[PDB]
Order: sequence, then C-alpha cells, then structure tokens
Amino acid sequence: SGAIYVGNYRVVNRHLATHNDWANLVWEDSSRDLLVSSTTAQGCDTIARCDCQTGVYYCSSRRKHYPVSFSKPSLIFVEASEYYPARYQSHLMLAVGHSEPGDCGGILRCQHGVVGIVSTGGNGLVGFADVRDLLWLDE
Ligand SMILES: COc1cccc(Cl)c1CC(=O)N1C[C@H](C(N)=O)[C@H]2CCC[C@H]21
Ligand SMILES: [Zn+2]
Repeated sequence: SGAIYVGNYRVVNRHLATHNDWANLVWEDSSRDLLVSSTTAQGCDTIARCDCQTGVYYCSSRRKHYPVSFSKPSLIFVEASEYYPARYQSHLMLAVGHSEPGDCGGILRCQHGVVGIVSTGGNGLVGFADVRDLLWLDE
C-alpha cells in the first residue's frame, strides 16, 4: 500500500484504489496502473521533473529503503492478475531489487522529489509506475 499527496490530488495504484477514490475520480489509466483522486487537505509532496535513473524506494516487505538504478519509462509485459489480463503496462521503469505484491504503493524518490510508485515485481526485479510526466499534478 501507499499514495502520493500533491496539492489537491492523491495518486495511488489503480488496482488498490478505494470506493472514495473512485467517487472523487480526477483521472485513471488502466495501462499505467494509476488513479488520481481529489482531496480536501493540501498535499505537500514534491514531484520530480527530471530524467534521473538513480533513486531510493521504500520496501514494506523488508521495512527498509533501498538505493536503485532504474530504466527509462517504457512499455513492459506484465503477467495476468485478478485486476488485469496479460498486457503491456506503459510508463513503467524496472530495477533490480526486492519486492512482493503488498509492496505496491511504495515511493521511489531521487534528489528532485517523487519519481513514481511500486507497481510490479518478481524474480529479483521491481517495477515503478512513473509520475514525472504528469505535469498537471502541480496546477
Ligand atoms: C510488487 O509486485 C510484485 C512483486 C513480486 C511479485 C509479484 Cl507477482 C508482484 C505483483 C505484480 O507484479 N503486480 C503487477 C500488477 C500490474 N501492475 O499489472 C499488479 C496488480 C496485482 C499484482 C501486481
Ligand atoms: Zn531526479
């Protein structure tokens, strides 16, 4: 689990979104596993606007943060789940690191701010949904 709170928005994995998230829907994209809902309180997370390929993510299944090198956002094949059939998930970045399904929502940050959230993993890899291209999160 986990979310990004920026301005009047809450960013979460689309497969983990609540009934309240869907009742206050701003934007969702099944191909990215993202959903953004509106909030009453003012969020203070800073979104990174950069092309960093190094950062640190939070891994709940180890209660630890890990430094990682990660790939550029791209279309990557993802196994079927209770939420999606087998498909290419877009805007995804892979890194070598530990992850388990419940790790989804963990934040990946670089020196500029929030880069994305854990969305996929398996076999010593972890995949992050990018949020740096969503320029409107700041306006
Ligand atoms: C961090 O996730 C894992 C880590 C290790 C192993 C495994 Cl199988 C996972 C889960 C995982 O890959 N996915 C990818 C899905 C997707 N984004 O399409 C998500 C929906 C429900 C399962 C989630
Ligand atoms: Zn950066």
